[PDB]
Amino acid sequence: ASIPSSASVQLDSYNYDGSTFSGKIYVKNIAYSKKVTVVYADGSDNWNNNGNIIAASFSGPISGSNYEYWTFSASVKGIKEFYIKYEVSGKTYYDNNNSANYQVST
Ligand SMILES: OC[C@H]1O[C@@H]2O[C@H]3[C@H](O)[C@@H](O)[C@@H](O[C@H]4[C@H](O)[C@@H](O)[C@@H](O[C@H]5[C@H](O)[C@@H](O)[C@@H](O[C@H]6[C@H](O)[C@@H](O)[C@@H](O[C@H]7[C@H](O)[C@@H](O)[C@@H](O[C@H]8[C@H](O)[C@@H](O)[C@@H](O[C@H]1[C@H](O)[C@H]2O)O[C@@H]8CO)O[C@@H]7CO)O[C@@H]6CO)O[C@@H]5CO)O[C@@H]4CO)O[C@@H]3CO
Ligand SMILES: [Zn+2]
Repeated sequence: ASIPSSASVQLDSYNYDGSTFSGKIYVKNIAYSKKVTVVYADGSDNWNNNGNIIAASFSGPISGSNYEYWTFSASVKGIKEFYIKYEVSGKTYYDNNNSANYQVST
C-alpha cells in the first residue's frame, strides 16, 4: 500500500504464518498521544465484543509526509478477519477495508 491520501489510519501490510500475526500500519501524525489497536475475529470468526486486541506501537517516521509507521506482532489462537482502530485527540478513526474488514487466509 502507498501512503493514504486522507484516511487517518490505514494498514500498510500484514503477515500471518498460522501462529504469529504481525503488520505495519500507516498513521497520520495528528497529535503526540496516540492509541492504535488491531481488533480481530477468532479462528471461529467470533469478535468477542471487540475484545480480541493487539496494541500497536510507534515504529518510525516517514520522511516528507504527515504519516508515520506503527507496527504490531502477537501470537493468536486463530484469526479470520480484522480491522484497525486509531484514537487521538478525543476522536476515533478506523481502517475496516471498505467495511469488508481484512480477510486472512488459513
Ligand atoms: O516529558 C516528556 C513527555 O512525558 C509525557 O508523555 C508520555 C505520554 O504521556 C505517554 O503516552 C508516552 O507517549 C507515547 C505516545 O502517546 C505515543 O503516541 C508514541 O508517541 C510517538 C509519536 O506517535 C510519534 O509521532 C513521535 O513523536 C514525535 C511528535 O509527533 C512530534 O510532534 C515531535 O514532538 C514534539 C512535541 O510536539 C512538542 O510538543 C514537544 O514535546 C514536549 C511536550 O510539549 C511536553 O509536554 C513534554 O511532553 C511530556 C508529555 O506531556 C507527558 O504526557 O515534553 C516534550 C518534549 O519531549 O517536543 C517534541 C519534540 O521532541 O517529535 C516527536 C518525536 O520525539 O514519537 C513518539 C514517541 O516515539 O509513543 C510515546 C512513547 O511511548 O510516553 C511519554 C513519555 O515518554
Ligand atoms: Zn505498502
